[PDB]
Amino acid sequence: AMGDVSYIVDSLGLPPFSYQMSLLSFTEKGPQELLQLLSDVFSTISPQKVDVAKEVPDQTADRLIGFLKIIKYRPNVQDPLLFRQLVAAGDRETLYQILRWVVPQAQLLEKRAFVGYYLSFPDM
Ligand SMILES: [Ta]
Ligand SMILES: [Ta]
Ligand SMILES: [Ta]
Ligand SMILES: [Ta]
Repeated sequence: AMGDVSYIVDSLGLPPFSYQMSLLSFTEKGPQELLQLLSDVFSTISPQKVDVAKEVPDQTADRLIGFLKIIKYRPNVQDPLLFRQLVAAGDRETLYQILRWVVPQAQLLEKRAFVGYYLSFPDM
């Protein structure tokens, strides 16, 4: 829905993205553009650039589902395999749901992933 679009879009305009996406440009994205977007959101967070077109949508799904389980995403759909297949087809509602949950908190998620990564910045 629309509150979700403007939420995702406003959050992409903040760090760690700082990227200006128009409300329309976002809504004009099909399944594959959305999977790519989720893929790029994850790549921005954990310091892994992937072109989803060099994947088949099932392994793209598995790869992004893997990332989401680590960070404890509770899908609306409570059937793991229904989720798998909805992610793989790039279902719009499902993807808006993930993006709405994931994109806000990217700042917090990036910080935690960055932690202990560099020699100069131990976990201490
Ligand atoms: Ta950043
Ligand atoms: Ta980075
Ligand atoms: Ta980064
Ligand atoms: Ta820590």
